[PDB]
Amino acid sequence: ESSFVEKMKKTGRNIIVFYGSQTGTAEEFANRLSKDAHRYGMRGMSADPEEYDLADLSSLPEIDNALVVFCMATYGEGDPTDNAQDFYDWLQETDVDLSGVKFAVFGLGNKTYEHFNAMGKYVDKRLEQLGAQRIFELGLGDDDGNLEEDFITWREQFWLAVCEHFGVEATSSIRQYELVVHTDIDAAKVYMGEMGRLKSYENQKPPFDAKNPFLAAVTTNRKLNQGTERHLMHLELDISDSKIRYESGDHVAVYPANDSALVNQLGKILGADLDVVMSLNNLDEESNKKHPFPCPTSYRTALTYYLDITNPPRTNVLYELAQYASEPSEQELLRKMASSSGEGKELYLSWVVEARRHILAILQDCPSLRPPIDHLCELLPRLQARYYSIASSSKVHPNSVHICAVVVEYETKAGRINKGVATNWLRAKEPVRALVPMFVRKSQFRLPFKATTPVIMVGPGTGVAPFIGFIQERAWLRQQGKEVGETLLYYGCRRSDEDYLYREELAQFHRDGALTQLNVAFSREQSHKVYVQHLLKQDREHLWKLIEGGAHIYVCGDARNMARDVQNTFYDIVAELGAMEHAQAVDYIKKLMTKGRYSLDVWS
Ligand SMILES: Cc1cc2nc3c(=O)[nH]c(=O)nc-3n(C[C@H](O)[C@H](O)[C@H](O)COP(=O)(O)OP(=O)(O)OC[C@H]3O[C@@H](n4cnc5c(N)ncnc54)[C@H](O)[C@@H]3O)c2cc1C
Ligand SMILES: Cc1cc2nc3c(=O)[nH]c(=O)nc-3n(C[C@H](O)[C@H](O)[C@H](O)COP(=O)(O)O)c2cc1C
Ligand SMILES: [Ca+2]
Repeated sequence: ESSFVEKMKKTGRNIIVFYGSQTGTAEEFANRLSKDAHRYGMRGMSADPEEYDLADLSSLPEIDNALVVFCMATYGEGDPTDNAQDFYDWLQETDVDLSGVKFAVFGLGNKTYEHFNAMGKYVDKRLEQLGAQRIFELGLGDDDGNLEEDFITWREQFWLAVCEHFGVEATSSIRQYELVVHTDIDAAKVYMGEMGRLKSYENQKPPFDAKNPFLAAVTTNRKLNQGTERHLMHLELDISDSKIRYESGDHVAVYPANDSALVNQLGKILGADLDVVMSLNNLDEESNKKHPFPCPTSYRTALTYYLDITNPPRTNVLYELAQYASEPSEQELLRKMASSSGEGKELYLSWVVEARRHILAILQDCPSLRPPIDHLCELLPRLQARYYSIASSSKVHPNSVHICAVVVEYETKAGRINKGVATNWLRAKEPVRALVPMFVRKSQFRLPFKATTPVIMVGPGTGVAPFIGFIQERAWLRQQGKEVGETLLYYGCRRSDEDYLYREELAQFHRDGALTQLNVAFSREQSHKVYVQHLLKQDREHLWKLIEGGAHIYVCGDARNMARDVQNTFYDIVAELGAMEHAQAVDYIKKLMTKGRYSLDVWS
């Protein structure tokens, strides 16, 4: 059915929760809200807007007590997720009267970005402009703090508002899927970790994307730093014959595999035979989501390629697990963590989040907790792809995508050693054949259209990644006999003799004349910190001349602190030498952003 309204009528639902999601968080929130409906005598369904036509919103009044909720994540430059693009485009062009429509919006965002929760804000603003009635205030989830707590707090107030407005009242853990063990299946009919189509990893056919990743051979995987302290690496993935295209500035996404050792420990503590092949089937026969991940598959495969077993669990997982803890003290600890406040919340933020306890850690520190592996597989979120800023230029390496990454490994307050999923998996890839499932995601981060336009690149640490590609390209341009403007790199590391990435490559680019200036800040070679913004300030005169002349600024790397400090430094450069007020310099820099002359590729 094309009309979600007709689907709702046919399936007896009065609440529909649409999700704008890229890495599954919004989808999970939408599913959790949909399931909540039953507690109020209502019935809901979650839905991917891309599968429908939101113009059908005007028909919602045909369903009694109809309510629509939107859980929307914001991405690149305050834009909608890919699956919410058509909806976004519709909202911009429509002027339909939505009188009679009742809605609520929960936005997923992160305050370290320039356009915080821009999508949620827009949807909430537009629906009101069109005439719809807001049932509860816009939720502003912030992943820079604790998105989960923002969500359960909003969710609680939301349902209270629903009860008050619709005159309904609140009324044991309900499985969404049922287990079927495939004891006699053909080995060839079993998923072994591929995404989407069965055997798609073995039988590789284009086009390659998120649902059909291209298995690229690792031609190179080399250590970039010295100490055994940290591990920074440079990988080169062969994309020959994939027809995949990219440009410096784009991101490469990879689908990792969890640590075999961690999976084995989970299997043992759960007393489950991980080699058992099974299928989890949706009890709702009318849902397009037939299984929680590719099935049939073994528990080992699911825990290795399909499920997230490392991220500290969200509160609904802990609440559902509580029923399987036989020790009273333990069961109470788990149940309490779903509280939106009080000791339950403090314990969740401290025992789970701050201590970075993953599922095995939780099962180990609550030994009486012994959940059935199949239910656990239904509760855990899907293992997501990780993004890396491509460190190569397609003008120089059209058949290879390079990655510059730092391995994640640290000790927790709970006395454990946590290892980042994608980085440790990538580190273990032996150069030619080791294959990496990947795809390219286009970005707006790009070199200037005119080669003569100067570029100011700021990227300390792994933030230097896209700029290695930028420099390669600018060098290539000069070799093509083209006039290229100044190319400046502001880089930084802790110590020149420990973590100075691409030291020799950058030095050669500078000797060649391709890299006009190589400005490096060594943060730990003095008592006080020396950062890239310190170097930018010292170079204020030249930078202002370039900015005034039309130069493009690029900032890549840490979003929580570096990006903000650097932006503040540029505000000062403009205010001081542009002879304008600080507030005018702020407007100036933000305007450069709208013109594509101040670009960001930051992350946490
Ligand atoms: C658009 C974009 C581009 C990116 N480009 C790059 C790039 O070019 N290079 C690169 O290296 N990375 C890049 N990243 C980060 C990259 O996608 C991964 O998040 C990173 O490699 C870690 O993944 P992982 O699977 O190894 O770690 P995960 O298993 O996902 O674990 C990461 C989490 O571990 C925790 N953590 C890490 N250190 C500590 C500590 N000391 N204490 C407590 N908790 C800690 C944090 O909660 C962190 O979020 C990018 C991210 C985005 C969104
Ligand atoms: C490439 C990228 C860009 C993002 N851009 C923004 C942004 O502009 N504004 C914002 O508030 N949050 C931004 N975020 C944060 C997400 O909106 C937040 O992590 C959300 O929880 C993701 O939901 P999802 O898992 O459903 O896709 C960005 C995240 C990524 C990975
Ligand atoms: Ca200099």
